[PDB]
Amino acid sequence: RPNHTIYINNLNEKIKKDELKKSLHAIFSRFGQILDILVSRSLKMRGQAFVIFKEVSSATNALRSMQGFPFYDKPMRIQYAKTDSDI
RNA sequence: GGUCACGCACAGGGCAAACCAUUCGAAAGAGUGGGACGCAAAGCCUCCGGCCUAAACCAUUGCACUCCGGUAGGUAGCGGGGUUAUCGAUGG
Ligand SMILES: [Mg+2]
Repeated sequence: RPNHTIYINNLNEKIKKDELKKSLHAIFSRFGQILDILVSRSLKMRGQAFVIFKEVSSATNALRSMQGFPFYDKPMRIQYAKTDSDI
């Protein structure tokens, strides 16, 4: 089931993409070296983030540690990605 | 002559990119002044397509690595279209 990338759901949509990335990095950088964080604000990709880790284990840690985490008021929803595509 | 096209000019000349100052804006961007990259409509209008912004309301819990809600604003110097205008190469 597990994956290098984690999928974050239910994020506050009123936050700029600019800031959101930086906030997600500060929160998640404590578990491993993030390769990149993908955040779009299109109709489909609103309130959503992909955080690609160095390791799957480091990605397994962040999921098991910050589930439901109150983040910009709203609680985070984390689950593994379905495909780990990209270099 | 006039009309409809056209730009190898000629006459009057016209406009003003970037950048800087200042104002407005949530932003894209616009206004004014300075300033010239260029432009035969780089005068003017968002009807159509593209692109840029996303503060407020509406909608949306959505798995991406083409990119895409409504909504409003912007770009006419991104295209198309519409409309008006100078000269007139023994010009077509
Ligand atoms: Mg001026």
